Amino acid sequence: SELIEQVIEQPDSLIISPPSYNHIQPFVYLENHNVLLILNQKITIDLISLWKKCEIIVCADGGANSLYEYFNLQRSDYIPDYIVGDFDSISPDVKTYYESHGSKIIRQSSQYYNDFTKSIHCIQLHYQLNHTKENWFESIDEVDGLAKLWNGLNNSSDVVVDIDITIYVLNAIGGRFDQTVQSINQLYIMNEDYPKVTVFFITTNDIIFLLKKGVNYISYKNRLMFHKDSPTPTCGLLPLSNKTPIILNSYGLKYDMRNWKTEMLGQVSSSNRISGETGFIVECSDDIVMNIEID
Amino acid sequence: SELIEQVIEQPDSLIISPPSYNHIQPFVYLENHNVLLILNQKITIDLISLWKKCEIIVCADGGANSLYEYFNLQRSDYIPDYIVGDFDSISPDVKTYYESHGSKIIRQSSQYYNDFTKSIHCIQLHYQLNHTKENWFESIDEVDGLAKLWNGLNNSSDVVVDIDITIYVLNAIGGRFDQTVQSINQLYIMNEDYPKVTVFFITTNDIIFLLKKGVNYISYKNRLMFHKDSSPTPTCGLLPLSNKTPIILNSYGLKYDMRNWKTEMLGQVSSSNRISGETGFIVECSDDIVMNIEID
Ligand SMILES: Cc1ncc(C[n+]2csc(CCO)c2C)c(N)n1
Ligand SMILES: Cc1ncc(C[n+]2csc(CCO)c2C)c(N)n1
Ligand SMILES: [Mg+2]
Ligand SMILES: [Mg+2]
Ligand SMILES: [Mg+2]
Ligand SMILES: [Mg+2]
Repeated sequence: SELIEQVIEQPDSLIISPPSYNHIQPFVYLENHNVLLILNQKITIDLISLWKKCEIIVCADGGANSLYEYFNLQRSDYIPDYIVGDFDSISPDVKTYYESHGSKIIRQSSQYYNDFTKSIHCIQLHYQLNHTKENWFESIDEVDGLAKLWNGLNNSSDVVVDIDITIYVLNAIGGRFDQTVQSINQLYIMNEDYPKVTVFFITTNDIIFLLKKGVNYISYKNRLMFHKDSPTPTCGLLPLSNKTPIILNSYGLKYDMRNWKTEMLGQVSSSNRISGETGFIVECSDDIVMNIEID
Repeated sequence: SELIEQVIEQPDSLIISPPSYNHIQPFVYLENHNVLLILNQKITIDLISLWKKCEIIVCADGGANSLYEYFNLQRSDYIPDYIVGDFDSISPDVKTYYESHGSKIIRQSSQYYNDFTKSIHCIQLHYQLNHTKENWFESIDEVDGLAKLWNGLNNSSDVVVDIDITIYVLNAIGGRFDQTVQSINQLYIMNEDYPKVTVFFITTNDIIFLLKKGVNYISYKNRLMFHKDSSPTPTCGLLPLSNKTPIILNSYGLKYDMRNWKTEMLGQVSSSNRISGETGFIVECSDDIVMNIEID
């Protein structure tokens, strides 16, 4: 708390050279094992382009409707590998359609896990058991079998801890606020327990991800890739965990921070902008969420 | 930390008697110095009904476009009292329109406060100086005059700490994520600094407000006022988004009632909960905590 906090107003363009540090490339999809997780909300992004870059696609219940309604390109060319959840939102017509086309249906009635977490368990269990059994999900407990199987396969130590996964999550932010918060909560929890799983929330307004404790280097070919020709893209660093405060040091943002303490009920960097033409750096005393405006 | 955490599954309908405690009535606007603050996003709700119940209406920059574009039955009958911000989003056409109709224009170029906080300062200063001077905002510092004039006077001098205000904020949630978080951050900050100011974020999906440390009693005529007759009961969540953690919760009237239940980010968080109380419910918390309730 001794070091003086600083906020440096930088020029609109700067060249930041690469800094062990955490390297983040949020916009590769706009050019590891890629996964597309589709939650329940209208799909506005270029679904097709994202789909083509993913190994598996999972729909979280109502998310299947969102996928279905997007084509009304041939709908039959994009069948989700898995459809997971309590199914209190997916419509029979949509359910029938995809089931007849081969989607692996996994019903989980548990009222203690949401469609997002259930879908996440499905994804993790997939990369652990699918190469062994195509129907690994069959006959499992219909209440919370995924949850039990996941955090239970670790007791037998049959879990491959080494596998880099990138999960692109659609429709998880922006809707009901408690769902947005649970999604962020899971983002933090998942990094704590599964640091090799990288999650990107792609929304209508921005891309949201997690900066890891320590140095983070975020790169991209150029800002034009995600910001059509404001002259510069906006961003924010959001201290939403139970670890507070967070000490930030950035290099490449319009309002660069040095030994700047951030915390909810304190100062929070919002409406910041990106000056780095090819990348920027953010060092943090603990994991922290970052959002970057897209288009 | 010793008491056992409990989650009690309750029937879909329960009768909760009132509890000394914080009484919250989030839906009276569907059923007091009311203020309507409009940020920049398309207006989906029944604007006119809310406007009618508000004493003052403020547009945060682009929020003026949102108000203007809403009438695309007479736009001229709804002129905002103030239009505040750096004005990078408001369009000249809209700006000229309301200007000519008497809206009080308060430009603040400061790049260290957003349109929301600037609008909040304007609202607080209004209830302090407006009754004494109609054009109190004139000639103030155009960079951060509102910010300096407020807290710079919020010190035992002219301020009148006794003033109950209810601010209804539109378009503050659901847009760019950093704006959503800054809004929630301010929600927390405002309560500790200005406890008599009650804020309600009205979004396309729910109403969001703050539960105060201690006992909270949320009441309404019936769940029908905010939940049209797939799901029989309205959804809700208790979100621990402050730097005070963990929060111990004790609820009476939710579908999944909590007892001695510790909530925190990176821990367990109550989401997709539901309201069983027919006329209200109780939530006791060890510290302020955010609550959202589905509106449909
Ligand atoms: C670390 C840091 N983050 C953001 C801002 C300023 N930012 C916050 S509000 C606003 C104006 C919005 O109309 C801007 C540009 C800063 N100064 N320092
Ligand atoms: C305190 C508390 N809050 C929420 C839930 C359960 N809730 C969380 S996920 C889910 C199912 C969503 O499809 C439900 C109902 C609980 N059990 N206890
Ligand atoms: Mg569901
Ligand atoms: Mg579920
Ligand atoms: Mg503005
Ligand atoms: Mg501003």
